[PDB]
Amino acid sequence: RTRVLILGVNGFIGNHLTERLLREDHYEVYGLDIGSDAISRFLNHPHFHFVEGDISIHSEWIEYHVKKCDVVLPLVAIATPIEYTRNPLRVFELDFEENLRIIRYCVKYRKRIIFPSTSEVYGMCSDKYFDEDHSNLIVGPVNKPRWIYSVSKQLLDRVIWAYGEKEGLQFTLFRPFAWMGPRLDNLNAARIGSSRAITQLILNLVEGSPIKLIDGGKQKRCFTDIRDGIEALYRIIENAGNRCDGEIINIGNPENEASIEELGEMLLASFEKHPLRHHFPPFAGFRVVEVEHRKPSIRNAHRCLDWEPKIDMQETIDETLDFFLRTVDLT
Repeated sequence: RTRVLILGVNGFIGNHLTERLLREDHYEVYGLDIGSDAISRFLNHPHFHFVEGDISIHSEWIEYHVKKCDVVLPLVAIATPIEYTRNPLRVFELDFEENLRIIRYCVKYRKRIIFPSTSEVYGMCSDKYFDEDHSNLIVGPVNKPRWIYSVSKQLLDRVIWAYGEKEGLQFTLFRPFAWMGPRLDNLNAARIGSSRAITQLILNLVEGSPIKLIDGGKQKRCFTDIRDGIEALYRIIENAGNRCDGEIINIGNPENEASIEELGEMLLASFEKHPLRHHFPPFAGFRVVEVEHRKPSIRNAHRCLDWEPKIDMQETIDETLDFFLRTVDLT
């Protein structure tokens, strides 16, 4: 059966993908991370194997598991916007340099790599819907250091493309658009997964801090239920008819567009109607402080995966906030 190597498994994507792969009885999951508290349920599973590892510290030990497995998913990256400008060099060394090693491990041993690109790769693209194959990528001048993350992830996509064009590297690049659901990542976790903006809103509700609406909270974002997201990711792993080879696939729900303002009001509404609301501080209000599109084209997901998002916003909003409130440490 197929050996799947998940680097950075102790988190949002690693938990949901491991559960999906383990449901089918033809996958061997090798989850690599420095901890396992977020995937404690799978350690006893006969087809899950935890690997102690850190892609910054380990080289030989990561190379061995790339050769040992069949498909690799490198999910380790600092994907939190405040860190792009605060620690730009650490963001660059981890997200780019360390992952380039794993990429090159995959071409060396002729393994298939399913690499998480970012939706920030489109930047300030003028298209209403972001096309993986046609949309232009627009960023600001280099004196605006916010873009160091978007430009770094883009160069990694191009280097993967070059290895596929020139060294026969089998790859699929997927770009998640605001994934949310049970088991969100930590706000400062160096694991690619849950939409950092929406978990910050829920943290505002849980902690009793106001919801900061940067310049109005009008910039809109298209969020996706992890049930819909992990389903498309699982089908990329399946690679039916090899239709995903060399492809770039957005994985988002373009019918779930909402501004940061509308997100807060939506989460707040579900917040008040929740049975556990009394355990949390009163709502602190919306504060105005000092990229606006981010709608994905999902034709590539239609073509390569026969995938269409099915869950409705209200279901996704209620379930993400519900799971959060019951698993919050009150003591």
